[PDB]
Amino acid sequence: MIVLALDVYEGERAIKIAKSVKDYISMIKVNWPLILGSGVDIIRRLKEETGVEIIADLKLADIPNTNRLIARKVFGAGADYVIVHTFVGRDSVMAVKELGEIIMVVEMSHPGALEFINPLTDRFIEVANEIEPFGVIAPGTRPERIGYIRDRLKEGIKILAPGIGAQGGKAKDAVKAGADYIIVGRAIYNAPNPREAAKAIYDEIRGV
Amino acid sequence: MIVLALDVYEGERAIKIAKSVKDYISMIKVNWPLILGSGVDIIRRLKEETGVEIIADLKLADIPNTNRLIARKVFGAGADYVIVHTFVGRDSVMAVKELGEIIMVVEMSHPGALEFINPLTDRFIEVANEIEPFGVIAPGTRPERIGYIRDRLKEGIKILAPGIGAQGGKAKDAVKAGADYIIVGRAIYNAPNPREAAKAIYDEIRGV
Ligand SMILES: O=c1ccn([C@@H]2O[C@H](COP(=O)(O)O)[C@@H](O)[C@H]2O)c(=O)[nH]1
Ligand SMILES: O=c1ccn([C@@H]2O[C@H](COP(=O)(O)O)[C@@H](O)[C@H]2O)c(=O)[nH]1
Repeated sequence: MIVLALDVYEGERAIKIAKSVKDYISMIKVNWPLILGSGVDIIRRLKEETGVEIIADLKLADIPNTNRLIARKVFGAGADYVIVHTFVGRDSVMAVKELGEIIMVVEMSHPGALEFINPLTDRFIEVANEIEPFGVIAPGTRPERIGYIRDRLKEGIKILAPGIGAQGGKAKDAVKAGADYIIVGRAIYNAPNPREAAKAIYDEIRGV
Repeated sequence: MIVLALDVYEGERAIKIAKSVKDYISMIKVNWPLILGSGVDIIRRLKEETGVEIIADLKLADIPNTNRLIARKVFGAGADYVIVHTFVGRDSVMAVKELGEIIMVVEMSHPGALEFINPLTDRFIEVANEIEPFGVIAPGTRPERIGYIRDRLKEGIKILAPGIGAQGGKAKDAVKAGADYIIVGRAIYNAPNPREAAKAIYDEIRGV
């Protein structure tokens, strides 16, 4: 269930960390920091070095034409999934979905998410239900909201929850609430021993 | 003042276009397509080749920590301004502003913008007024909305309007409505003669 969020700038550093924790993860999530620091080709290299699927957390939020230009390049680089915002509207979301599997942001994990996003959660779930993306982003920092979303989201849609570890969210609470994937970044990549850190979360989720 | 939206993947091609239309533009806007295609260093290259200010249209929309990590690399690469979304919250906006000048999205130009963004325009204007970014994004496709925003937006904040040309917006109307800058991409870079296309729009806005 663990999704490693590799938010370091250095590509070889990312590959080293990924290889050391590969045994305990399900997927790797890359964001702009690593792409900016190593080039988009880092996606293909991570997949070849680890054998796991790659999620490109781009938080796409532009007009349809630009979302298309971006997504085609990133899916072309090997991304298995692309995360897109829902607030920019249906047309921008579809421009990306036409190119590959997507994950729609429903509710974010940080404090600022309560200002405009959280108040529209119901509406976003409605859009996700009609579009039917591979999954949606729910707040690992607010497990009660993960349940809220799960209860209203079509069964076939998965829930991925970031905000575990550094942001304060507990892996066990998120899984119990209905998260299918547990996104973990700093708690693993900033740990003195990333493998030991990943194993601890892996054990927590197994309930041992 | 024309801002060139250089949304092509190829760096040498982008530099050629920029140099050919320099006489008629005031700034160059780089988005993810060019950054992905040529690397973030393309920003430094464009500035060295044209001597014009560069806007990094990243539409940042992540949590505070990640927004900082991204802005660090982009401002570090020479970006004079970074575009960030307001929807994600004030904390995410300030994480970027603490590192350099920003432009906040208030209302977008595509059809999808009417679903969630447009209904919250009043609130977004309020946030922009409190943060005081260099400028905000207003819809070149909806001139009447540009004037609406300008009247309620703090005097010192500039308005940049994309959606001119390809999307149907008219440059004269946007400027007349209160846009300080009009962003133009395809109408220029998709043109057989980029310089001629830029000059035509330049003459269109002369004498507002
Ligand atoms: O609502 C969201 C959406 C995305 N992310 C991303 O998930 C990862 C969380 O990393 P960390 O807080 O475990 O270090 C980062 O890439 C962050 O940008 C969040 O944290 N919260
Ligand atoms: O509300 C917005 C915000 C940003 N952009 C950006 O402005 C440029 C418009 O290019 P074009 O329609 O002139 O080709 C592109 O980079 C697009 O991503 C918009 O078009 N509308």
